[PDB]
Amino acid sequence: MKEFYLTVEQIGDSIFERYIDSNGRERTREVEYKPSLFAHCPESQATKYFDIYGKPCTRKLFANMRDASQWIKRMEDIGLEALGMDDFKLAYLSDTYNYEIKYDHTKIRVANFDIEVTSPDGFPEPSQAKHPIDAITHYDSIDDRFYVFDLLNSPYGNVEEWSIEIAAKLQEQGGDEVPSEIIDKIIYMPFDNEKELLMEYLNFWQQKTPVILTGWNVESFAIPYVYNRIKNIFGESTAKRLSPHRKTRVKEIITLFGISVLDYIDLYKKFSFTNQPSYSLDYISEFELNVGKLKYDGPISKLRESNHQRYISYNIIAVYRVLQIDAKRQFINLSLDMGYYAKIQIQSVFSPIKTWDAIIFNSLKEQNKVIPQGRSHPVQPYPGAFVKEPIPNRYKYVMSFDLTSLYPSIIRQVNISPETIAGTFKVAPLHDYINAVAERPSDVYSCSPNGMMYYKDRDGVVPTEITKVFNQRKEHKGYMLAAQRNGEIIKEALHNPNLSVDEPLDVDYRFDFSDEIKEKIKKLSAKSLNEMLFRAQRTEVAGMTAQINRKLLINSLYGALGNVWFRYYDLRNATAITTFGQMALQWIERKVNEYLNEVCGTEGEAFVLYGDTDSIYVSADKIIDKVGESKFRDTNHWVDFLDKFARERMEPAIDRGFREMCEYMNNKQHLMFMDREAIAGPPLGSKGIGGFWTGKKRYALNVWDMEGTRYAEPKLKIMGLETQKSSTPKAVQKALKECIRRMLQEGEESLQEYFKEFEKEFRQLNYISIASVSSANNIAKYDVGGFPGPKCPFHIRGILTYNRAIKGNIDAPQVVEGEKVYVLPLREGNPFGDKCIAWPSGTEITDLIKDDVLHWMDYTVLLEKTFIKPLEGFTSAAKLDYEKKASLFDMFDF
DNA sequence: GAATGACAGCCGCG
DNA sequence: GCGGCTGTCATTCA
Repeated sequence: MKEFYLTVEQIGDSIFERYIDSNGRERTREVEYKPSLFAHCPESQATKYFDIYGKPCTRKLFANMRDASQWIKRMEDIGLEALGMDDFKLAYLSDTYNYEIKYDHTKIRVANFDIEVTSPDGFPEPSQAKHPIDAITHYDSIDDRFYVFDLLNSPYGNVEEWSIEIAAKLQEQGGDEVPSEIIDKIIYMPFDNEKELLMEYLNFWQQKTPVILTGWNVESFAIPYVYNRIKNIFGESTAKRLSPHRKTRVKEIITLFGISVLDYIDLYKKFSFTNQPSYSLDYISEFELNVGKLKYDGPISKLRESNHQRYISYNIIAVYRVLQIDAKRQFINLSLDMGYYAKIQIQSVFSPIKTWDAIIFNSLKEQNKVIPQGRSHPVQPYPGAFVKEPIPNRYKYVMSFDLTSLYPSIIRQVNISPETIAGTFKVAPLHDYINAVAERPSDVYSCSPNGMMYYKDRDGVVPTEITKVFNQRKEHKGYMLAAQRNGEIIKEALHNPNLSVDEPLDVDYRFDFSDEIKEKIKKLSAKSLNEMLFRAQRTEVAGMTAQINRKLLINSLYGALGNVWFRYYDLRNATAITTFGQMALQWIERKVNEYLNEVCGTEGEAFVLYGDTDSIYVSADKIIDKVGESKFRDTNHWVDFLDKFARERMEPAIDRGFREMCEYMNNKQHLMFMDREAIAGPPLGSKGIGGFWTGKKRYALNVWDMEGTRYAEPKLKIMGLETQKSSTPKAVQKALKECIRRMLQEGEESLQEYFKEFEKEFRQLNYISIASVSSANNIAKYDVGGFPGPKCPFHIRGILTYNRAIKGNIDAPQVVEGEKVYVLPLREGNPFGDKCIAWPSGTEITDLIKDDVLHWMDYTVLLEKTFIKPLEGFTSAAKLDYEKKASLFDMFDF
């Protein structure tokens, strides 16, 4: 196999690398890497090297990396650009591995681990690591085993060994229900004391040092803990054995040289794009697997004594959940994939600046071009996306259209790049350009409304670099589109397979099956066809990953581009992009309004009701009324109608218009393409209103079709309203949705009935479902002797009413800083001395105050403030009454 | 970023 | 008091 790297570090004048060699065994080597950098030279000096601007550069090969850095400092001290890749690990990686790297994930040691630390006095700070580590479950992907380290004796308890038979049993039998698919993979190791345990762990770690270290929150707790604990008990010298190169750096995040840490909690917050209200392994675990972490009774701090059997099983299942999630989401793989693509240390996968730099670097390197020295830049804010102010109201029929990959496309269309800047032009006001009344900026260069002018005669580095990715995206998606076709020509080729013992043919499922190997296949045994589709899958699976990676770079490029720490950052350019986009969305709004006014005979009617960055929402009321609502059989009939109107009437007008704008700004290439996204309206023959907007980023639509796919039942698309906020009490968060559903699909009368009913039934709801949820920060900065200080928030003042109601109690759950807290208003004259009273979330109020809380809680204020207030918000905008007998005059200002 | 809403707290008011 | 506002927090949505 072709060698590939595992980790790379720069220690002094040496590069330390862990890699898989020719035979496939893990190795480490120290290399006195000699980097090259470049300085500008005169035209005379012949040379193959040039900077992105064409100017000639001379290669300077150094004796070692320190001289390289030293030189970069003198160049700065003089005032002359020091060109070249300053991050030598990157250069070293680009040098040692210049060829697409094909990696064997079965040879990379990927470790997931979690520890347990019985602490009776509050969360155990990793920096103190003041308590014993009573358990460690460390799963190793290479051995595919769960190595468990159980501490038997601790200042907090001596316990029996953990039982595996018991762990295997069911809940009802007293077992811990550890899945049978890992039950034989566990390796238990109990110890007499923490020292014997840590030293054995430290040893195990040396015999199986991780390459990829993951787990839930390992970078913020597990690692810093184990590190500090070992450091405090044995020497710091010993705690360093945790690094294969014996080196560590304390940022409290311990960085271990020679290891890549992809905290799974961060890999989730990155590549899942599913903003969740909580990031606890339990919450996220239920979400992805419909099963959470093991359940136990009492407080964790007392679980090791009370039930050490469940304690150890809990630690094993915790590590196992993460593995399951990743078995689904595949993020570690995605990370490996992307890291080797750009030739960077896997952890850099988290950095777009770092990722793109390395990609553009290796590309320009292949052309003997040298990259610019990254200059320092003031962080200066510039304009961003355009968002229209919607007229608050109900909207019966709406169709939205989305510009595809807007920002990367604008980069390509205008050809925006640092080295393709060609000048500027007098900038007229942005509206003038939106209406084509401003003077054509230039008929020589490709322009942008902010005043920049780019060359059209050359391919900018950024544009070229982003286009390859777009192409590769298309390419791979192409491959795995065939892995599909070829999927059926093998899936049904097994429903009626002859009985001829043979072997699976040799075809490239990336490319559609030919006839020579299309029917020659639908006549093989059964032992082959079932393998025929094993290759069809693996292939397809491969496609998805590359295609997903490509999509992630494309969408992150602008991120890097707008960042002042990016090598190609340029305020002028960052602004060319966003302003251009700003013009695009409004110009096309102008066209859509014009086209629809003509094909409707109306005059100056505002069809586009809303736009946000790359989206426009068009009202279709008129288009529907042209055909007369009555002439439609069912709901599905008009949904079909609008779909066609869009595809054969609107989209062509759109392209035609965008096509005009391209010529107007003299752009290198027309890449502004729109897609019809949603189609919403109320159920035909119903009193439903279909949709409404209360303001920017705040709306709800009853959608029937999204990008072509027709739903069985309409799906509510709600953006920004309280139903989407986690601070809203469960019961309310679901009644508000029911209110919106009744409004869009059923109408005012339906809504009013639910409302009345909900009020009538509010007090019968469980006090936790109707409690607000909030996170407490600066909980101390606002209290003075247990009381609310100056500018003290509502949830925080609340916490202090809880504190001054349980002060002097250790069996009562404490409100820590950061974590979420339920909040509730109390009637005046309550024993707690204040308006609100919070307490930790996910828990029930301590029974020592509970009965009085359930008593004094101000249902009225609660209802009004969390339910009625926000609904009134929705109903006002939708011109609806959630209560019969309401006055029309209320909607007027004085 | 471009934006929104819950709340605190300081006006200006016979 | 309370509309008008300004600043602090808490949470979403491109």
